[PDB]
Amino acid sequence: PEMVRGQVFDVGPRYTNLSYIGEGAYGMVCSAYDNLNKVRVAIKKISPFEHQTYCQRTLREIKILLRFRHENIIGINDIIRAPTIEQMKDVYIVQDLMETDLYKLLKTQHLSNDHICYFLYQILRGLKYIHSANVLHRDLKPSNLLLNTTCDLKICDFGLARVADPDHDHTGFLTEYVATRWYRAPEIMLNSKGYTKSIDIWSVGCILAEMLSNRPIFPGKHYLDQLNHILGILGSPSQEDLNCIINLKARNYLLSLPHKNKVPWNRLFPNADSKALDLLDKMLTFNPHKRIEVEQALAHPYLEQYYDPSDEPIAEAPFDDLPKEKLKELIFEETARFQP
Ligand SMILES: [N-]=[N+]=NC[C@H]1O[C@@H](n2cnc3c(N)ncnc32)[C@H](O)[C@@H]1O
Repeated sequence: PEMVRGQVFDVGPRYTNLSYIGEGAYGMVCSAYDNLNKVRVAIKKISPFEHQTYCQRTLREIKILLRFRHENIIGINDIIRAPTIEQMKDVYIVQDLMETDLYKLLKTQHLSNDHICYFLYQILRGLKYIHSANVLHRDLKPSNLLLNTTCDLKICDFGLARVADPDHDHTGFLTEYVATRWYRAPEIMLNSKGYTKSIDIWSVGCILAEMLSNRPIFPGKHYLDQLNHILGILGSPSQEDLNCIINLKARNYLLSLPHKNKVPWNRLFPNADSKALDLLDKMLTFNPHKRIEVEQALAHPYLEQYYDPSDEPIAEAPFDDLPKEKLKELIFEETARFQP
């Protein structure tokens, strides 16, 4: 039973020569040598069974990643756990080993325009598949974009993912939300539960802005500060866009604000490709019904050297109340195919 940083990392004998990488949501992430496939892999240790919420996100991630098969979405290669529910205290998810992620990369590396274009293409190609399965990722951000040494990009962490539900998207003003603050669309704070595909496009727009300058475009320090930042750049919403917000508390909040002018993208990003900024503007559109969709974004002139719909595949088969005991049982069943 191998140990890393003083805790159990129980993956042998197939996987040996372990190296710590970092901290996942429910445990440690290590690299290891796959003695069968003769390559180093990543292994995530996950310990969710004490908490219903952890079990939920774990079941979501396993179920979605096992059903998806796409070049720009991380796969699950193997799942290691004990042979019985009684003995299962942890689960290990084995994935392709990716050199870095976009969050780590952006801390020290300036991206060429060619890299930004290629990364954005791969993000949207993966997202097209996700959305085509009627799934919302709901936590897209640089740290959930993995990169290998040849800059192949794979979306990961579907722990907050949901099936799209636009008929039930409406909610009140300042309704609490889980996903990462800096990448939250303005409507989350106003009247949206994040059950439509436009929630993900907003996050991608934030990611594009961040690739252009190595800094988050909207770094709110708390829930309502996030909306301040968004409106400080987009300016005041139009009457038409306000008229789409029927909730009085949210609409009157916006009406209470002094007028703010839009900040031109090319003043924020004077080095950027003008076509990139045109696409950025369409992803960071205030009104979620006017916001560009993933297939339109792929067809945008900025991505012309990569766009090819026949090489941008969709899913064959599109897709909170359960106690942790049933969820542990479902996780055990979902991982059985890798036993042996
Ligand atoms: N998840 N997570 N975060 C903890 C660390 O694990 C890293 N990580 C997650 N999945 C992989 C992966 N598949 N390959 C390499 N590193 C990975 C991620 O970049 C963080 O530095």
